[PDB]
Amino acid sequence: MAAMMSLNDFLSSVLPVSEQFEYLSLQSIPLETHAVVTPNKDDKRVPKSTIKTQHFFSLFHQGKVFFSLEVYVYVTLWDEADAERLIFVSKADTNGYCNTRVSVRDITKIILEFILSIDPNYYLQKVKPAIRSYKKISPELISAASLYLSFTCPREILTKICLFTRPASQYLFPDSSKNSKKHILNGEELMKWWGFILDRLLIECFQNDTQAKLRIPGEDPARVRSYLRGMKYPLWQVGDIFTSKENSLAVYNIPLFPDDPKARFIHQLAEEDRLLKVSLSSFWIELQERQEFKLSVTSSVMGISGYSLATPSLFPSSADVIVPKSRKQFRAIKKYITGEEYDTEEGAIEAFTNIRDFLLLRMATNLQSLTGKREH
Ligand SMILES: CC(=O)SCCNC(=O)CCNC(=O)[C@H](O)C(C)(C)COP(=O)(O)OP(=O)(O)OC[C@H]1O[C@@H](n2cnc3c(N)ncnc32)[C@H](O)[C@@H]1OP(=O)(O)O
Repeated sequence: MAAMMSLNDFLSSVLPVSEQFEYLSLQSIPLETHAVVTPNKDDKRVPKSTIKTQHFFSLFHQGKVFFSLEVYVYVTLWDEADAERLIFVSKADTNGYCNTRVSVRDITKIILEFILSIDPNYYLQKVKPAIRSYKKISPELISAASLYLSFTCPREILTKICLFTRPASQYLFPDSSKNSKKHILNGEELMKWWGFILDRLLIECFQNDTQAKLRIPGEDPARVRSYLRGMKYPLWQVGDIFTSKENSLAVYNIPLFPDDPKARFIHQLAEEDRLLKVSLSSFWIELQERQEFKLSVTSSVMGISGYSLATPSLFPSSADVIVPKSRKQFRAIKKYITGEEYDTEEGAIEAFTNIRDFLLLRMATNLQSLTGKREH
């Protein structure tokens, strides 16, 4: 954290010179959650705790939202000296209501790099417990006469990035594909768009001994390998970061993320009682063969696993992030973006005006403004 420290610093460095933008950086209160990967009974170490935090970002220009990004950070604790973090990139989207040229690719990369700079201890200082104790008072006692957990871990811990590329008309902006200015990448372009972002993350932010993995489920590895040849990070391989013998059973290896085609298919296997039957190999085949084919669309899975070049030591300021007091408040603010109709620019205007009004009135806070620094 030497040149660029703030989320303001990071966004500004990739946004066009002298142009003005605003951002929403919204964050849930960290909470205890189920392990990312289902534990096996016959394993010698099960996580002490798994802590999950959502970062939701929205970028604005000229009083209109135009981009949003939803990311989940999981800190998995095995002991005091033994921990891992994983950044799951869940949904990125645009609505086409921006009248200036920006690189959404670079905005997306730079956001993840801000996130990579956060000390995992930031999420561990105040954590909502998975099980809360309550004493409930029966109304019978009224007459006519009347806790957060905390943890620590090392700053420099094993860092994972996971994402599933799959194009759609929209993920965060309903009916935005009705906007003729919205630019939708096809599956192949989108896989390349994310592979470019990850390649730069590896080169700018990770040590040279880092695992970098790409698979295209149900497809022969010969296609994957050819593409990887153009990467600048020297250690990309075909496959994933889940591999190895927790047994070959998919359920004890596949991570389970919100709204992810994985989890969705593990859940179908659960309903079919086949969790103790399907190997990782059959998994990737049936994922495509039985579930993902209906989308008629090129999809890929990408994983990174390794150590950051610089020790993450940022605790985001109130400028960097807004953490609502409440889960209801988090949800109401996010829904001003995600519950809007974007078939006209009026949806992009209304999202901005509702968000800024909510923040000002309920939380005495503004959207942050940015002046771009990148020349052409
Ligand atoms: C993990 C996941 O979330 S996967 C799901 C991803 N999200 C979606 O599929 C939802 C729909 N897609 C989108 O919203 C968009 O297509 C995104 C966010 C994926 C990318 O948005 P874009 O604005 O295309 O991104 P960006 O600014 O980086 O430009 C990408 C390329 O498209 C070009 N481009 C951008 N806008 C336009 C346009 N209106 N017309 C023509 N070309 C354009 C750029 O020149 C660039 O070209 P290059 O890659 O050859 O340099």
